[PDB]
Amino acid sequence: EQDNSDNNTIFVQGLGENVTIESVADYFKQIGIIKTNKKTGQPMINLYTDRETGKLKGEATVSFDDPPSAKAAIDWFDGKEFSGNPIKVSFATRRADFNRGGGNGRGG
Repeated sequence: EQDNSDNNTIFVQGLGENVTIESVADYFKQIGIIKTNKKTGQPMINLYTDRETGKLKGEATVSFDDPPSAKAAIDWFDGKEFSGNPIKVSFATRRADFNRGGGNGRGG
């Protein structure tokens, strides 16, 4: 964020009732260092869990202490498996409107 395309922050999708911080920190600590927190002194990852049923969603973003390390990870994981399931590691894509439709896009 704030003028940065190599955002160490990555995006992991495809967990499955296993999207945890330590789980991601445990398996995503070989390629590089995970964004450790100053409160718990441990890696920091954003995960989406359910509150109505009390389960997980299966999607979470992992923060990295080294921007270049995030890319190197994507080069490897980008379609890896989480305890059996498949995942998709990215370079923290942008979330917003205006995509493939508007001013540009032509091509005929």
